[PDB]
Amino acid sequence: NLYFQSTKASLTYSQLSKEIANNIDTMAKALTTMQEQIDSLAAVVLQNRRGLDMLTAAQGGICLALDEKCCFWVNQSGKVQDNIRQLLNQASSLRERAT
Amino acid sequence: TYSQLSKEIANNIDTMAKALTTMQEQIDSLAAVVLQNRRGLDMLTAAQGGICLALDEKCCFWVNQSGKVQDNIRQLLNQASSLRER
Amino acid sequence: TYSQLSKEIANNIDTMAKALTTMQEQIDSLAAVVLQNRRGLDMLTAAQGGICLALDEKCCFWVNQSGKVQDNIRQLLNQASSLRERATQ
Ligand SMILES: [Cl-]
Repeated sequence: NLYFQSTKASLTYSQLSKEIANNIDTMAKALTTMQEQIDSLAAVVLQNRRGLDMLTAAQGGICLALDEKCCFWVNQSGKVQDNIRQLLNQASSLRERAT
Repeated sequence: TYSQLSKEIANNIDTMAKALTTMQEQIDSLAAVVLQNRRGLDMLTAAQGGICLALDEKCCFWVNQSGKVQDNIRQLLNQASSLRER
Repeated sequence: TYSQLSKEIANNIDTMAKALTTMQEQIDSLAAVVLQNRRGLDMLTAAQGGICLALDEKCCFWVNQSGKVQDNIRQLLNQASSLRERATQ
């Protein structure tokens, strides 16, 4: 009698962890696609920057022409890619245990 | 324990789906400014045939993927709804 | 088990919040470069009243939502925290 209640509970947690694993996978897809868009947008931005620096070359670039502290992009694609790989590993580990 | 944990997961998926929504909204919003900036530079170097020819560089284009992200959000909201119904 | 699952869920929440924090940092970093690029173009077309008037186009402005994202990140870190507290009891 105690066996059946513990196995019915074990089955619910096995099924619940399979759902969590599918939610994690969906979240990893979303972050991958968003990082791809950030990487894509950044290359356009940096080319726009080089373009503005060329047009103001005699003034020493756009930041000196604007008389401002220069803004630089901080690429962090590697760390986001690591966060995604960790989520993908956490999901496969849960899907493994539940089976 | 259970159903409480199931509701807590769905609450977490919801705040996740919302975070991704406002993140995609910012990408879309920034991209429009960048594309208008590009048209601005292509206009200023119209004689040379645009900014990429004036720079003597392979041109960069943004690959918009909002639809794929919006679909992931939809799927996340369907996943949270399932855990609440059961 | 209940406690081992909520401890796994909370670790996953921490990874998501970490991913969103890094993603928002990059958006904020990139946006400062694009708004300086816009100020650069408005300076170059100052006689025409800016790049939007020079292009004769509806002007695009960036809608900054970092605060709203940072609010959701804090909400996630509280959910991971509560799941860890409830895992013991
Ligand atoms: Cl730009």
